[PDB]
Amino acid sequence: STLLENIFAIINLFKQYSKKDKNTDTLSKKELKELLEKEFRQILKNPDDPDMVDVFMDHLDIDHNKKIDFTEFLLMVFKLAQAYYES
Amino acid sequence: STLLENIFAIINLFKQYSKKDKNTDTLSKKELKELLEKEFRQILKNPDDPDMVDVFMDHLDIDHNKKIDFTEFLLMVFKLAQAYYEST
Ligand SMILES: [Ca+2]
Ligand SMILES: [Ca+2]
Ligand SMILES: [Ca+2]
Ligand SMILES: [Ca+2]
Repeated sequence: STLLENIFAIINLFKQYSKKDKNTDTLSKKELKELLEKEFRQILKNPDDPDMVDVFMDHLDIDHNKKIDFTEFLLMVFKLAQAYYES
Repeated sequence: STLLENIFAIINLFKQYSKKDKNTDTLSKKELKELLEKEFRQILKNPDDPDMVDVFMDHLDIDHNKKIDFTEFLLMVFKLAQAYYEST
């Protein structure tokens, strides 16, 4: 409804999957896959979900530490936003 | 709510304010001012002249065309998300 509510929702969404393990401020490969399978599905990755998790991990992981922090997550979120904006 | 609903909410929020004039795809100074007032509410109705729009305009208007496009707007949203991720 409000801009702030949406932002908190994005934050809580990320933490739901990131805090699944020891590394609570980042998404592991499996946690991302979990996220990619629920919150946005055939919408985005067109999931052959057992197959194309790896390519997406490498797209987002721009510092190459095998984990997806919130910033890297956000960059993807706002790319989709920027992309969907087309009417 | 899903992520995709929140993304579209942010998109439609920008649109409802950007289309109040003939420049549908950008936010004017007036349109921007109303967005900031509604979305970021200064409860203390005390104005030592509050220019939230002018200071924001300088920060957000990268190309200096005195309009805020969606990408420029998303920069604001990006910063807020990062900040409140520390608050939680
Ligand atoms: Ca994790
Ligand atoms: Ca990383
Ligand atoms: Ca406009
Ligand atoms: Ca501009």
